[PDB]
Formats: sequence, C-alpha cells, structure tokens
Amino acid sequence: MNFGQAIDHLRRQKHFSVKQICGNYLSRQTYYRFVNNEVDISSTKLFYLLNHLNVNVDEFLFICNNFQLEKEFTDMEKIKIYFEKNNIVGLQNLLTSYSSQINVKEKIIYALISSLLGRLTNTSSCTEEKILRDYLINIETWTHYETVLFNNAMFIFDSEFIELIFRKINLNLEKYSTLRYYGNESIRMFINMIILYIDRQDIRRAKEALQIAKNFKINDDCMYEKSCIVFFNEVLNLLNGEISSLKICKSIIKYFNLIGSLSIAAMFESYLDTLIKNNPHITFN
Amino acid sequence: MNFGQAIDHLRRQKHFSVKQICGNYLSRQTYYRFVNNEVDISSTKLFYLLNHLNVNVDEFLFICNNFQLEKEFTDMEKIKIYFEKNNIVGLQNLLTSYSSQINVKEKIIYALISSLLGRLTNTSSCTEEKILRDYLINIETWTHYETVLFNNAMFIFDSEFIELIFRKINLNLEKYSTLRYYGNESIRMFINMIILYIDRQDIRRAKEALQIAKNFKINDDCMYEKSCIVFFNEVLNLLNGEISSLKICKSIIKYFNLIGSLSIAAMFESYLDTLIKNNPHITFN
Repeated sequence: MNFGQAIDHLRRQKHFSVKQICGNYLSRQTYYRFVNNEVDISSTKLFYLLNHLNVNVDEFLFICNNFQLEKEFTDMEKIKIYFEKNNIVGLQNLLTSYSSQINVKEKIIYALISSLLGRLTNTSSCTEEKILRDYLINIETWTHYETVLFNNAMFIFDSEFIELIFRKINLNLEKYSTLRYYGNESIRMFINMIILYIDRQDIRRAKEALQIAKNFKINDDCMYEKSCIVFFNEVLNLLNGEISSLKICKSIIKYFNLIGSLSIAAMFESYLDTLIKNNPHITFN
Repeated sequence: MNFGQAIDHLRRQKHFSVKQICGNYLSRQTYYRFVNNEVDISSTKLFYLLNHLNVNVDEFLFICNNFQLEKEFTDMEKIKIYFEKNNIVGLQNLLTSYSSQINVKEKIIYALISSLLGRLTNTSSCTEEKILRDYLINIETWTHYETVLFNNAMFIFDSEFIELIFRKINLNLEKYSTLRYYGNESIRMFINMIILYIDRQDIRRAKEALQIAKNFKINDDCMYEKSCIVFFNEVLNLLNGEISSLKICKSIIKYFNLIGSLSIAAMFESYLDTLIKNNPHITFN
C-alpha cells in the first residue's frame, strides 16, 4: 500500500482534518495528489505529516507493508531456521530469489545462503565467505542489519574474527542502549557468541565476552536478557567447577516454566543436559 | 543534525560508495547538495538511501536527534515521574513550554499537564480533561502515542471510560503484536489498567482485563510481560481467597532479585505488602 493511502487511512482512523495534519506546510491539492499516488512529497514533509498523525515512522512502514516486517529481515529469520533444520530446499529456494544480486543487500544474503549451503554439502564457497568477511570487518557504525547478519553468519568464522568483531562493536552497541528491540538484540548476539565459544571449548573468550555483556547498561525490565547473562555466567562458573551454580541454572529454568516460556525453558533444559554430557566434571559429586 | 549529514556519516562508517547507495535513483550533484542541506529529497528516495545503507528509519531518526528519543515521548516520561513524586514545579515548567499550543500534539500534552496539576492542587481542569477524553474516544487506529498518553492519563478517568477504551483497542493492539517494543508496551498498559482496577476495588473489570491480556499472543522471550500476567492473575486468585497463590507471587519476586532486577523486585515487594495490608483476608491462615 503506497504512502498516500496509509497517511489518509491513519488520518481518518484518528478523526484528524487535512488542515490539522498539513498545517501550513502542504496544500490540499498537493495532499490529495499524494493520497492518489500522483505526486511524491519531500522527506521533511512526510515526517511532518507522521508527526501531526502522532504516528512513528517504524509503525507507519509496518502498515504500508501490509502489517509485515521488511522482506530482508523476514528472509534472514527463514535462513536461520532452514540452516538449523538442515533444509537445503528452503536455502536453495532463497538462493534463486537473491541470485539477481542487483545491490549490496542481495550480495550479502546471496553470500550468506551460499556459505550456509557450503557447510551443509561440504563444498567450498571461498568467494562468498570473503564477501561476508569484508562487509562485516569494515563496519564502524554497527546497525540492526549487521546484528541479524552476524547472528546468522557467526559460526562459519574462525574465533579470532568473531573476537575481532565483538571487541570492535562494544562502543556504538552501547550508544543505542536506549534503542527499543536493538539494545536487546545486541545482547542476544553476545549470548550467541558466548554459546559458540563455550561450544568450541574456547572458554577463555566466553569469560571476556560475558564480562563485557555484564558491563552493558541493562534496564531491569530486560528479563530474558538479564536471565541469559546470569544463566551463562553460572554455566562458566560450573566449567571452573562449582555444583553450587547448577541449582541457580535449574531455578532459572523453573522460572521460565512458571511464566509459560515453556519452549525457552526446554531449550535451556536441553542445553544444560548437553553441557553436563560433554563436560561431566560439572555435576561430579 | 540534518538528514544529509546523517546519511553520509552512515555511508562512510559502513565504507559504502555514493554509487552503491544512490544507485540510478539519485545524481552525485543531487546527493551532494542534499548532504550540505541545500536541497531536500522525495520520501521514496530517502527510504531508498536508508535501504541501501542497510539502516532502519527508526535507527536513522535516533541518530539525527543526537542519540535521543523524540522530545514528546521524553516529555511524557518526565510528566509520569513528576506526577508520581508530586513535583508541581516540573509539571508547571512543562506547562509553560507547551502553553504555545501550536498543534494538536501541544494541546494534548498541555491538557495532560493541566489535568495532572488539577489533581495535585484540587482545582477544576474541566476544559482540559474534555480535550483528552474526546481525543482518546475517537481513536480507531491506536498507536504508541495514545498508549504513552493513556498510561499517563488513565487514572483521571472514570472506570466506564477506561473499560470503553480497553474493549475498543483489543483488535488493532493485536495487529502489531509482531511490533517491537509496541506489542510489549500495549501489555504494560493492560497491567496498569488491572493495577488501577484492583486499586479501585473494581475486581470485576480487572478479571475481564487480565483474561484479555492472557489471550494476547505473547512471545516466550517477553518475560517481564509474561511475569506481570502470572503475578497479577495470582493476585486476583488471592483476592478470591487462596494462600496457595501467595507462594507463586513471592517466587516471581525472588526471581527478579536473582537476575538483578532489584528495583522491579522491590516495586512488586512493596505492592504485595500494600495488597495484604488493604485486604488482610489474603494471608488469613
């Protein structure tokens, strides 16, 4: 649905007048033609209109795309799942649709799908891993896109590279602490790094990664994140030998189950069972 | 900082080329003058540029405003605090800055500050409560703005009005369930309603409000919200007589304390102490 329709739909749903929203920045003729998709409007005049509608741009865009997040971000979660479940078919299908590679955006995801398919078919995707590596290593302002991309690409990279990326994003990651669903998505990626380091028996960089995640300024309502911080800290303690930390891991699992986070309680249940299995000294007496 | 500078700062921080971002939709001369704030650009061409920067508009705007949420939303949290703490001075100061009332936005917050000052000085603000009531009652697309406004205005309104608003927003509130920090802010307002109904000894509409909040589709990572749902449900059970529900309320408090949500654990601690004090039958044996 084009911007003209969405603005007018929001204007009528909030019982506003064209004058109330257009003020003395836009004409009725200018406003009408915009509604019918005859004319575009300067960006400062769109934000003016949204400002007077009392509507945020992210809310706006999420209506213009028929109540759906943007295709790149939704394709990125599909990619995540298809690789988890060894779904070569979904991966191969997403590879076809991005094979166009019209812009940088289509090259990164192309390279991401090829590189994950390479891992599933034990084939070289030397070119495509290089595209990904070069894009990520030259990010000095790290946004949501790179965070989504990095949660998804992380495990194809050697630990020196992951450490490089982690050390090099601390700063900006902090700046948007006040950002909604971004500050929190930054933390979740740090947990993914800790998980991946713990899983690679590279405990030394997991300790350094967690201590950084603790120093991140975390609002007391960010309870999934604060839970992850605590859980994984006790999991590090366990690996340094303390069965006192196993009760704390179990109690965090019980509390997920108490509040009906049953699917997440089971993921942590499976992880702590998988952790005791691979390092049996944790539980020893 | 104007849009031109922000785009170019993001472009250089991500080591992109003017051609990579401008593609064949914008000229170098057009792009440069935009950077120097000589020319604006059509809204579809700004979103094009942000799309190629791999940056979301909300992220973008949060950089253009020097890493700060928009003044209206930050003024709204200040208003919340100043009313909690009986700070007539901050309220009176915010009233001065909006006394301009240039647009709808400045009229709503003006009316909100006057109405909260009226409650603190036991004076009539009959005109201003009417402005607020009329704005809220005619919202068929309920956005974040109205949610922030309503958390803040809620308690000046009779319970029939609050029920009216609650029944009338279920639908749209659901649509943006997938929305980040919005779906979740919708739930928190529902808890505020439940709190306010429980506090007005109007248990009957608290039961109806909670049952609706339970039917809301809540992702398992939304743990502060799922915790609130569970806590307040057991608090309703308590009020219908079951000391079995008091252990569950205490365990949810203990888990906030375990994960370092110490300020939120104390708020719930104080509330359950204040709840037992006003309805002593809860604990009875």
